[PDB]
Amino acid sequence: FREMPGGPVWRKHYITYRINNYTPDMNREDVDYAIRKAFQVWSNVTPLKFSKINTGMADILVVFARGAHGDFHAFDGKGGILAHAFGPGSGIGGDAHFDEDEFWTTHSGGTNLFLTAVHAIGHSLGLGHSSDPKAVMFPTYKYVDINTFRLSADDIRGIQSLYG
Ligand SMILES: [Ca+2]
Ligand SMILES: [Ca+2]
Ligand SMILES: [Ca+2]
Ligand SMILES: [Zn+2]
Ligand SMILES: [Zn+2]
Repeated sequence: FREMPGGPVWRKHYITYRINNYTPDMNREDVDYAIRKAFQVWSNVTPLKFSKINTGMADILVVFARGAHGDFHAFDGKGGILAHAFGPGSGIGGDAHFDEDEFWTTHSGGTNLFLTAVHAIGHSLGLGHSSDPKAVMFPTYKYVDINTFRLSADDIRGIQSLYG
């Protein structure tokens, strides 16, 4: 079931992301480093196109917030809900939100922003959840070297099932 319940996906090859705010847990460089790589893992598995912006119209709006921040979701700070984003949304759709309470970093320590970023955008695109024990869509999170980190068959199968 590597895909949202239906067909919320925009079904377009034009996407973008805009980081509303930056967390003190990551570095100005690490933020763009982990992100650029995140989108480079999905834009390579689909004939789509992703772009970065700080003052434009992006699909995946990244906003690091803590607990309840006006999203009817109310995070859980340290541990728990690492992050949550949308998909079939306009202007503010696919808005990815990361729990600031968490320790986002570029190493195996804190919650690697890179990995979390990749899967974060997936939801903003309109992807669902996979049952693969190694699928990014999986609700489970785990650190992994970017050199070894790759979208599982389920992820690539789903992402392409709506874009391919
Ligand atoms: Ca959390
Ligand atoms: Ca948006
Ligand atoms: Ca923090
Ligand atoms: Zn939120
Ligand atoms: Zn997920």
